[PDB]
Amino acid sequence: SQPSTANGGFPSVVVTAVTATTSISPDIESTWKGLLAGESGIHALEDEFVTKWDLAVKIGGHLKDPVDSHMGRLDMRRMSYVQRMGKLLGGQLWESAGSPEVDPDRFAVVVGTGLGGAERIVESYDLMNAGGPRKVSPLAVQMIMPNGAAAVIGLQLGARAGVMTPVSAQSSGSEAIAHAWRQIVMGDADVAVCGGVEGPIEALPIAAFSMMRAMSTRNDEPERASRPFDKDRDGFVFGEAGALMLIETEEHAKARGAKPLARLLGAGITSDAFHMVAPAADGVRAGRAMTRSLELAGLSPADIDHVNAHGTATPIGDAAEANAIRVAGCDQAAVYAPKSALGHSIGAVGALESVLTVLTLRDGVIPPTLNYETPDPEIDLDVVAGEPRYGDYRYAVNNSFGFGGHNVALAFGRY
Amino acid sequence: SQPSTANGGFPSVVVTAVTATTSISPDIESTWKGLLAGESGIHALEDEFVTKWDLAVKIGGHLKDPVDSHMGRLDMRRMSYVQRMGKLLGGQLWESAGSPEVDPDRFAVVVGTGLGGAERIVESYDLMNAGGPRKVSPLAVQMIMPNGAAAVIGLQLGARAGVMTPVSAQSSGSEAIAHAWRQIVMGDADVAVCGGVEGPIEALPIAAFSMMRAMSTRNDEPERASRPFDKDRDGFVFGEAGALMLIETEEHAKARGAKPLARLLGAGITSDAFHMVAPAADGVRAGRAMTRSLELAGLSPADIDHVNAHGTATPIGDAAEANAIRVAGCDQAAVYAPKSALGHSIGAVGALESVLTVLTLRDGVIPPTLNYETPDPEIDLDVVAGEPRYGDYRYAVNNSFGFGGHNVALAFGRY
Ligand SMILES: CCCCCCCCCCCCCCCC(=O)O[C@H](COC(=O)CCCCCCCC[C@H](C)CCCCCCCC)COP(=O)(O)O
Ligand SMILES: CCCCCCCCCCCCCCCC(=O)O[C@H](COC(=O)CCCCCCCC[C@H](C)CCCCCCCC)COP(=O)(O)O
Ligand SMILES: C=C/C(C)=C/[C@@]1(C)SC(=O)C(CCCCN=[N+]=[N-])=C1O
Ligand SMILES: C=C/C(C)=C/[C@@]1(C)SC(=O)C(CCCCN=[N+]=[N-])=C1O
Ligand SMILES: [K+]
Ligand SMILES: [K+]
Repeated sequence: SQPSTANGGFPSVVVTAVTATTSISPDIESTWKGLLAGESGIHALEDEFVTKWDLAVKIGGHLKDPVDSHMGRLDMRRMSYVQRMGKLLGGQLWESAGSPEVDPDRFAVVVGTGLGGAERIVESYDLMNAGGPRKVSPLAVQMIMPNGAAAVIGLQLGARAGVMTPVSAQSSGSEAIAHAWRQIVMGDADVAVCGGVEGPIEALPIAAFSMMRAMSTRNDEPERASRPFDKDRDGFVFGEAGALMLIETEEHAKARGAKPLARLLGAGITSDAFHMVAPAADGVRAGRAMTRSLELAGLSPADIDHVNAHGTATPIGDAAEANAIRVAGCDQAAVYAPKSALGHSIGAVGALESVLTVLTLRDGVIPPTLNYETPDPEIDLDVVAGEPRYGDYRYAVNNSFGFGGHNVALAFGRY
Repeated sequence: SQPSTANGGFPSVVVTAVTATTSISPDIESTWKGLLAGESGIHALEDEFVTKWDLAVKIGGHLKDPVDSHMGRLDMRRMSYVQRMGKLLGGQLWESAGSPEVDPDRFAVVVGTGLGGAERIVESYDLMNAGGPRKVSPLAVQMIMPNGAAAVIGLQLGARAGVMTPVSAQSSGSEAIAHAWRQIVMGDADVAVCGGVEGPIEALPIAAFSMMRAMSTRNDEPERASRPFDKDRDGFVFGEAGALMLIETEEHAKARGAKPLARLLGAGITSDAFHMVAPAADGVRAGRAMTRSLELAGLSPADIDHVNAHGTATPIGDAAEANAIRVAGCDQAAVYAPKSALGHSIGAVGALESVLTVLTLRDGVIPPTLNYETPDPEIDLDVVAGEPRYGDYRYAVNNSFGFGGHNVALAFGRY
């Protein structure tokens, strides 16, 4: 029989610190308390750009505390936005972990993002068109490259056991934590900072996603717009975020006196080979990512108390995910869809939701899924709604999926 | 004692097909013959953009056979360039493999790239500036996303065991092969298509890299410009490429009667935590990636016959790599630097050089490193030059490094 976390074939990996910035709060513990209290981060957008272009979408969640309020003159000129978010969160995470001195040669970083420093592409383009090739910054390459945010964090914190950036669109932040877990269990690292970062809401990203016709335009009631698993859902809402966690072997954590928040037990990654921007309706490969995380953890489907759904509030996305949860045998788990309150942050969002899954285990509580008002018969799931649901949750799976047909499931356990 | 390939703790993984397009030829077997004969793909750039912008760099290698001569007009509008390259190479590779019918649920794709569909970002930007948000293509997101090429190949070939895109700048194409090897040995796939693709030489990328002051400007003698490990080297030269290989367990290859070209034995990934765009002068972490690939292969450095150097021909880059090769105990091996003839293709280049490494082992021959005329005493390496060198090569390491401080080494063996 093959190695699992349960049979001791893989070393035990624990989560020992988490950090996130969201549309509710810069403080992840305050985001968590706000979720439990039924708070939404989704508001009318007041940006000039909305009026300038008369955008059909006029709602979204900007960060409560803008990243650039924390950035000095040189950081504004030498990093792209996702790099600035990565530096800010990396520093916060390391402080939260008690600023440990670790062996850099056993310390990895794995941070996903959906796109990278794209604003610096269009700035460089305009600069060159206006003034020629000598107007392009010598730092343009290193700001633009999508591994840029990960590399910033690796340099900031001193990681020498690998710095990796997987990109898989809306699953990138979960996929990064999966690859960090693989790097540890394969013996290449003992500690890893991992998660996802993403840019802010801006006109051109809203335009591009709007022409796919999958965004909510419930502009008169922003907080009611994101309705994952609800019968009247009508597309997703942007909500800014970035999120990192620190994971390490249990023996490394114990040696330094760190108190684990949860266990990261297993990771499954599959793909649909179905359609570029629609999930397979049958949920089969997505369900197999969940199953694979269980096999690696040493769990059975009946052990899973909780699923943190990718739950984007698109009609076809939530339906496919409900089928995937059935395929995995996890459809008696209690389900939360955090995008109901925090919206969608693309490359960051699977990291953010993995951090929420950790807090559910730590605190034995699931926040209500907002806007869940009319159960949908196609979606036969136990969606937590109305008020928090408390329980002694032992094991949970966090789901994330991405354009391209990427499926990533992470299996966490209570510590 | 940890698993290794030699001790059977990992399954045997073989390379069973390769495909590449380069500045010398669209046909990898012709490229290889051309390399052996001392041919270079690097010429004067005749593009009008060179004179338009008066670019300081007026040399490079465009593909001998442009991707778009093979593309229908629908793909020209609805795929990014790296997606079109991935479709072209993925189809060619599958035909070369005998178009096998594999279990899709055991078939993964891992393809790296330095940036993704970035020309569609500037196009969407211009369209919106000119005509408003409803002029953005409904296909823009799926063309732009940097996972787009890997996803096109996953859908084209039917890969359901995961589609991954590692981004690590100039090491992405080797990093992809490392991750595909890890995925098979961890039991998540039995067969994988892997490698790297990258865009073409164009004015803005030239401007951006040239402003970093590390490119060769030997414009009057284009084929003499790229001189890795030469005492008179004066920086790197772009040479377009894309490359993919098919790897699978030896059992899977034997069952379908595929003849292997080589063995993929081990992979090591580390990071410098030194500087964003200069390698660590000591070569210590880069050397450790080499050592890690040997630990996983079950080899010692005294086993290594051949190193395929990253060898970009920058003064500091080649010096650091020579130190790395010493740190790893690999400095008695025969060294080849293919960028001397094919130039640098960023995200594709490590995949291309992995394919060349396979060919060396298959054919018992190393091509000459072009332009290698004056040995540099700080480089005390056995650089192959003048003539191809025939030998009974059994084990080789392919090196690739990337902005960010990424180090990737792959250990290959003769079949
Ligand atoms: C939760 C939101 C998620 C959206 C994610 C989209 C990806 C974001 C990409 C990076 C955005 C960074 C923006 C930071 C700087 C900033 O904001 O600068 C504004 C001025 O606008 C700009 O420069 C806009 C620049 C546009 C850059 C190109 C965007 C291309 C978007 C694509 C066409 C569509 C999205 C593709 C996603 C692919 C991957 C995921 C499937 C304030 O200027 P000022 O006050 O400082 O003067
Ligand atoms: C081996 C070279 C490697 C360099 C690659 C660098 C990155 C590649 C990025 C993608 C490039 C794809 C270009 C394909 C389309 C094409 O060819 O269109 C031309 C017309 O020009 C354009 O639209 C070019 C517009 C440029 C797009 C933005 C590029 C941004 C470059 C960054 C500012 C600098 C490089 C960043 C690298 C980061 C990652 C690696 C560290 C023919 O047009 P036509 O004859 O069909 O009319
Ligand atoms: C293969 C396509 C997939 C998995 C599509 C999904 C379900 S994954 C996902 O995040 C969405 C929501 C729409 C796009 C959200 N993007 N943003 N932000 C989907 O429709
Ligand atoms: C951390 C920085 C590193 C590894 C830089 C290296 C050695 S990696 C690499 O390919 C180069 C050459 C310069 C850039 C070439 N890029 N392109 N094309 C370097 O200088
Ligand atoms: K989730
Ligand atoms: K190489």
